[PDB]
Amino acid sequence: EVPLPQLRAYTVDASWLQPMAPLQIADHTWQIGTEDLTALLVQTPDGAVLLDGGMPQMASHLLDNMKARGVTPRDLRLILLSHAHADHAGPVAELKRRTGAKVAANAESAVLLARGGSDDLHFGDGITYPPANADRIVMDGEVITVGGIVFTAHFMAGHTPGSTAWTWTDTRNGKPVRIAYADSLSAPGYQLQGNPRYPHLIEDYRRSFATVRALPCDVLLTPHPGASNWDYAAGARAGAKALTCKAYADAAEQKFDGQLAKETAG
Amino acid sequence: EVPLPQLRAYTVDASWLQPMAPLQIADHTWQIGTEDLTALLVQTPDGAVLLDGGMPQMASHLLDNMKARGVTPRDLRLILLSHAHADHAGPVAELKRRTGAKVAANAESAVLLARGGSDDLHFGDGITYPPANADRIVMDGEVITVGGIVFTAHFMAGHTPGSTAWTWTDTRNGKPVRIAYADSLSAPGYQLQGNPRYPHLIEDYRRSFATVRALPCDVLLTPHPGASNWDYAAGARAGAKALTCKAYADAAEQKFDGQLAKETAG
Amino acid sequence: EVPLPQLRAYTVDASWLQPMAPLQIADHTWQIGTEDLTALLVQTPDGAVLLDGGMPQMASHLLDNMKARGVTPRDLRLILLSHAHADHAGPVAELKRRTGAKVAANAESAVLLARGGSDDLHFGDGITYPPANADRIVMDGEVITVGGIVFTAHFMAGHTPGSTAWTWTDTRNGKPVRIAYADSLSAPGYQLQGNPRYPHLIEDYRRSFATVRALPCDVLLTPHPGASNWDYAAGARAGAKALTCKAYADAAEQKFDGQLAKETAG
Amino acid sequence: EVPLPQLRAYTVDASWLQPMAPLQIADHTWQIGTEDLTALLVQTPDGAVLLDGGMPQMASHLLDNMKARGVTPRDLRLILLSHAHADHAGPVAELKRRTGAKVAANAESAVLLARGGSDDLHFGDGITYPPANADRIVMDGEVITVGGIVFTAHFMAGHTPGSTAWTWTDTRNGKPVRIAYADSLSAPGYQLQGNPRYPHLIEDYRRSFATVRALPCDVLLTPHPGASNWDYAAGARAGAKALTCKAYADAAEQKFDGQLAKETAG
Ligand SMILES: CO[C@@](NC(=O)CSCC#N)(C(=O)O)[C@@H]1N=C(C(=O)O)[C@@H](CSc2nnnn2C)CS1
Ligand SMILES: CO[C@@](NC(=O)CSCC#N)(C(=O)O)[C@@H]1N=C(C(=O)O)[C@@H](CSc2nnnn2C)CS1
Ligand SMILES: CO[C@@](NC(=O)CSCC#N)(C(=O)O)[C@@H]1N=C(C(=O)O)[C@@H](CSc2nnnn2C)CS1
Ligand SMILES: CO[C@@](NC(=O)CSCC#N)(C(=O)O)[C@@H]1N=C(C(=O)O)[C@@H](CSc2nnnn2C)CS1
Ligand SMILES: [Zn+2]
Ligand SMILES: [Zn+2]
Ligand SMILES: [Zn+2]
Ligand SMILES: [Zn+2]
Ligand SMILES: [Zn+2]
Ligand SMILES: [Zn+2]
Ligand SMILES: [Zn+2]
Ligand SMILES: [Zn+2]
Repeated sequence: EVPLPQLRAYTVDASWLQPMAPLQIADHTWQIGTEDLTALLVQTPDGAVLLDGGMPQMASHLLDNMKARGVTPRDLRLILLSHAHADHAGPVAELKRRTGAKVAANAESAVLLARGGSDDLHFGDGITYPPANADRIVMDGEVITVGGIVFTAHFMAGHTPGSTAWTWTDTRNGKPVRIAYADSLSAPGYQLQGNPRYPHLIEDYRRSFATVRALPCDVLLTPHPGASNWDYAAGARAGAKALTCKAYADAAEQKFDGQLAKETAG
Repeated sequence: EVPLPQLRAYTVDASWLQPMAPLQIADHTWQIGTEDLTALLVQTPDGAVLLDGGMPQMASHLLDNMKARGVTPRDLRLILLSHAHADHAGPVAELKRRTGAKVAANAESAVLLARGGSDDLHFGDGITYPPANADRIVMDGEVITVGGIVFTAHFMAGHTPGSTAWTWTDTRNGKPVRIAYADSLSAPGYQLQGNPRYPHLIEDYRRSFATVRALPCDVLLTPHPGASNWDYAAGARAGAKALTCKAYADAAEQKFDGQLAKETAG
Repeated sequence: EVPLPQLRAYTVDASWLQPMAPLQIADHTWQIGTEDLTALLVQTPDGAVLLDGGMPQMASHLLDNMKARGVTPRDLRLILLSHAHADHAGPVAELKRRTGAKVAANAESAVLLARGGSDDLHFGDGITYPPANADRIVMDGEVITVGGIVFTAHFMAGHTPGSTAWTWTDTRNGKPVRIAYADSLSAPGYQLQGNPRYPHLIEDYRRSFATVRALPCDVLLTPHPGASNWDYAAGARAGAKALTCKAYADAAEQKFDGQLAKETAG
Repeated sequence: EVPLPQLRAYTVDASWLQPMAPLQIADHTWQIGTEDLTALLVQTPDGAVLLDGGMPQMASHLLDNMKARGVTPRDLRLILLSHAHADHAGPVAELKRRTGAKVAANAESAVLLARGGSDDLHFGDGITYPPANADRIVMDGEVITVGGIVFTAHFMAGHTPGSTAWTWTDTRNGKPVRIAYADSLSAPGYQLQGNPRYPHLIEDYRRSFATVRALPCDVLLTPHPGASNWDYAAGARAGAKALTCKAYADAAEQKFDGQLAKETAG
């Protein structure tokens, strides 16, 4: 008669998978992912930090761009994550196997990473990826220092329970630049009200808008560059139109309020 | 010359290890631990729930008291935890091996349980116990239902990041009784201010006092019975002097404020 | 220019995904999977055992067939595995979430199951599935007893390092029937000689042929029924043409020797 | 009346905990543990390898001896283990937190390490230590290369299921030296015959004696130095009386046969 359906692969827009050469953000900070997925390399005298890796199939491209920057596999020391979905943490397990890198994450992100994104609060098993273990668990406001660059975790639960903004200070043209890598604030197809798997979802999103609003934020970057109006294909103008953290938070909250109203009507 | 020190066992007051027979709290709820450590058995037509197990060496005693109540190993379905320290989650791994029980916990408690209490934010490796895996991760406010008894999680971070109050409604003399099993609110020898492993420790404790204050709470129980003025050795009067949740929260906050002042002076 | 390739789903022949009603093998043993993937239910007075679950998307079908047999989710006590590939262990994580079941497996199978089949010795990350944790680790020759049916593990490394045959005695028409659920002995596209990830692959396969040859084996079943000449769609004749364990082992060894010769020539 | 017993710490002979300065074994290989527990440092131009760490409380001493050798925490790349008992893998979790090191182990050792030595086949929970995760799973005969030194795994199951000998070639006075770090072959207080948790224990020990007998073995070292007649406190003569691998295997087999006979009589 009728067989069960075949497994469906997690397929994405081509631009999410379009390799790009490294794009400099500040003196030690580079976008080394694809056109439409952020993966940030921070290079220090004492090794390199990667914030996000994009999709699972991006591991070799990331290692190629690291080599182009002078970062060998042994030199990658630390992987940080915005959140542990397949399109941002996808290649972490493979990167750990192929480099010296260790993962630092909060408890929520660590348990989602360790089950490869399975049993997602909203997506079920529809978006899984190879599982990986965290080497260090971080708390809200905790700092990690690599080669003198100080990364601070700012929890901003909502998109996932473990969603995190990472902030650090780099330099540009001599001057300090406070960089904020703020996580997604979207709720794509989520049940927002009365969700039994996430009862305080709305309150957490509201607190997260306030957290993002208040980040030290000379330059905002986001896991999906379009969310902060970056255009990685635009070269010297890639960041010209970027939002402030305040504008990103306001836009996300306005969208969220509309979704709440639509959910009530639906 | 001088050898490194021997490992030091986690030793406790004798009363913490003094077995007691089951003590009834409500129609389906029993204290089945020791004189000075709580372990709550909730018996339903569809299996039993255990909230905490005490110290690691209490597993066989717990199974004996379950058998006395008519609960076989296959009948124990669910283990819930206040927090994942050795004196409350100690026997969980062994209980999982010897019973049908699965563990539900929040992400913070799950990651501490999975490392057996090692790398504790405050105690280091001084209080370790056999590690166990959680089978279900719960979110704040999430409910779990067993045989018609509904358990609600209320996160109250502080004593550990994953500290949780569990509430449920049982009956007594016909009438509903709202039971609150509130976690510890102590901070024993903790560095409270400017703690790099727990930067928002103080704000979390303050929020947790407010959470405990507001619990549905006809009867308060705590992992250390003395914290809520229970005397499990006092028979029919065991709960006569028990605090309200409001009084427990107020007392813990007053103690906390004194500790803050002492830390500033020290 | 050219984006990285999209993730490719693990797609299989339709017959592997074709639901079937329960097919009785012996008094307490039933095939409850699909036409072309084995999933064995063994029903005892003290709960049920599942050996394999097939593909990830088979969980609900398995639970439906269990209900048809009188097995509720709380009644499923134990999941055993032939090997931890996606087409045999696929739905284990979901089954653990939805039932009382605990998993027993050897160390090799447990570590592959815990990474969801990622970093496979031969397939890489091409065939991943939701990860699950084992509750009990078994050694070679160890027995597990459920409701009086005794399951014995016989390690038969090769197809995976953790490949296992499970044997038990059921009854039929009054008489004992020694059932052997022998794992796959295939090496599909494997590098057999000088494989750096599996240096003793050939010796392990040779020992495994001998193990299978010697199993107590009135009735042979295999994870892919065609490997032992079962036809689950053939009703009362489903097992009529089934191989002996000796014939299955001999056929697998002859195929293996041919593959070795082809590899040398290639 | 009578409380349950206090937890008992894993206490050991003082010499096991007696720090020693680094003792050179070959051009790049050093004993950096204690008088009576081996911990081998292998220094390469591309980072350092540690084989075993001894007891849990030895982590800081090991890091001190590494610094004395010119090995900083970032320079430690790889930890290998003989077997995952507390007196040999004790400090691995802490070393991973404090260094760049990743752990490679076989599946059996990895699952025992991940439960901190709890639920030991023979010792139960009597000898637990902080759990750690393996970063790479190795198969029998697999090689790992660091800075041009090639380490080969030789499984020798018995003392634990995952017991491993590691062999590598260093140099001395110009000439190659084949070093064999063979695991324990003891069975202290073990039930050898008919052990339900280890049914093939005897056959595995017999095979392991043969494996050890056949190792490439110009210099034998063992986790307990006394087992191979090393005296780490004897300076230039520390290794003068060391056994061959053949003599170590023969002595262990003779002791094993005596224990079997005593078990039959007991
Ligand atoms: C798991 O990944 C996501 N789901 C999918 O891929 C397919 S299912 C939902 C849909 N539809 C998710 O988490 O929902 C992506 N990640 C999001 C994020 O915010 O991280 C959103 C990005 S919206 C955006 N903002 N700027 N550009 N784009 C494209 C949705 S897409
Ligand atoms: C890991 O266990 C604890 N530490 C120790 O055992 C020894 S070290 C700290 C000291 N000293 C811990 O967590 O600090 C205990 N658990 C506490 C709790 O609140 O859970 C406190 C209970 S104070 C109390 N209230 N009523 N009765 N008692 C005795 C301290 S004792
Ligand atoms: C991960 O799953 C397997 N690979 C794939 O699905 C696609 S890639 C290899 C190819 N091609 C695998 O392990 O190789 C399957 N499982 C096998 C087994 O023996 O378990 C073999 C079964 S051959 C057979 N014997 N009777 N019927 N069939 C169909 C191959 S198919
Ligand atoms: C977990 O650790 C062991 N047990 C204990 O510590 C206390 S209980 C058993 C007793 N008694 C174990 O595994 O049994 C040690 N490790 C052994 C090994 O072979 O690894 C043996 C070493 S005998 C030796 N050979 N040369 N010197 N020594 C002292 C026994 S001692
Ligand atoms: Zn996402
Ligand atoms: Zn996304
Ligand atoms: Zn505590
Ligand atoms: Zn306590
Ligand atoms: Zn397979
Ligand atoms: Zn298969
Ligand atoms: Zn040992
Ligand atoms: Zn030892």
